[PDB]
Amino acid sequence: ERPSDLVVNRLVLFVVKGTATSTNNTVKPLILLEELGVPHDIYVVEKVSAPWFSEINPHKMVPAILDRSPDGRDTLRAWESTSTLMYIADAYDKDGTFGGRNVQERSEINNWLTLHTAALGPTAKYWLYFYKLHPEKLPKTIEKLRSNITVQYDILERRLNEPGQQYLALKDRPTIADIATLPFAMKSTAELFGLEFEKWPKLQEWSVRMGEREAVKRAWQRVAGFGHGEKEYGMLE
Amino acid sequence: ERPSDLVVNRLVLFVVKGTATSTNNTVKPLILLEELGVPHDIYVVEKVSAPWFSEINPHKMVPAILDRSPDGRDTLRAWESTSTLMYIADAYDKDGTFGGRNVQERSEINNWLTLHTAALGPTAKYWLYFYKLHPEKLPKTIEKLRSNITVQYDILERRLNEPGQQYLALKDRPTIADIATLPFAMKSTAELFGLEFEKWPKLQEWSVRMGEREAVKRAWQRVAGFGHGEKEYGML
Repeated sequence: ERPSDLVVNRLVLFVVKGTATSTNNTVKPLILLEELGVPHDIYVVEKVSAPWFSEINPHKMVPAILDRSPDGRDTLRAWESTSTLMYIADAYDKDGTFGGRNVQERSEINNWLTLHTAALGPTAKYWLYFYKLHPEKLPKTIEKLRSNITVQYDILERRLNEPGQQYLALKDRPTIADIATLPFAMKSTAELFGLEFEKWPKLQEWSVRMGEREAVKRAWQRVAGFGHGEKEYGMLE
Repeated sequence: ERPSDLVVNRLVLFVVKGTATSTNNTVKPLILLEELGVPHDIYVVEKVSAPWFSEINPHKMVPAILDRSPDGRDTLRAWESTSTLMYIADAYDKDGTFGGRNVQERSEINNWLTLHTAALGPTAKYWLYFYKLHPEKLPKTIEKLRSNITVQYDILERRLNEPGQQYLALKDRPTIADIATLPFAMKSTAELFGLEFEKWPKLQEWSVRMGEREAVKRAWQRVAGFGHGEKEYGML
């Protein structure tokens, strides 16, 4: 039972109204879409609890993607921020600029992408849940999760102090690993966790380097603005 | 400083001595290796805190993989159980039996693989940490993680209640998504969580369906035997 304005004529990225807390995952696919210049629409979901949405993403969160298959026979879906980067890379990164060009590049890209998807990503998600969203305060839990984030930063800092290692996965250029990691390893997010981001210098330098890319800047401007235009919810134009 | 017996002639899988609790992630790549018939060696790591091992996996955990590059010039590494599954698929699953043959198959495979990697996987790990390993016991934290596990089992159950959906990602066959999920979605794990696995019948039927496969049974039998043979540690 789909809304009237939801049509998949191309890649549709499902987001929510842009706030300080809401954009950290939805920006990831948006960065890669801007990097490759993939033609896409933005659907701002009013309620992720709406039954029509759980059909797209059964976990009932954003970002989510609908896009018709290469042959046009079926409608593809991608949900979980890591899964949306992997789909966009697969479908639109022809030369593997962000997805990797051979087995050697992909081995590292998947190591560092997966590290974020399994460690920093969920730890930071659980930190924020118990910090704000949980009905009671559990500071012993919150302290241990904060302590685990410093161990993730330690591992990222270690990697970026290896010779000529400008980016997490590859030495030469950024990848879906770097895009997936950035929003949980930059000064604004470090300050939210109550950490001094200066304690991991090569990680901070890397965060600034990624931040100065135009595709990242554009993604940050756009994701903040979604649902503050005259049309608040639904497909945007 | 590398150990003497650590030579990379083929794919080397890093494991620890088999117990009930130290095999749930190392079995994942071992299942895929058995499925595809990939030539490999087993290196039983005595201590994952060893400096030489953190040069392979900086997370200081098993499973990890060292392999030769396809050209044979260099040495690759794969760490985290999900990345080991992606590497093995990338390098050896050329026809895409478990990795997916087209964008559409890989869209759903990566969806259900990542759901495990991002949700049930970390949730289960954090439940187990606070439940056993944490110095103090935090019941409200333990109860909330267990509650999130039940929500994950709900999502898996719903998907397996869809018409003809015999496996999580694809209707027709099991993929790396199914392998990554199986160890955290079977009765023994449900028993451990304190849950009646009979509550999710379609998920239970799936767990049995996966458990019956030859490669899954060989993998479980091997991962329980590692470091209980003639050689306790190092290359077998």
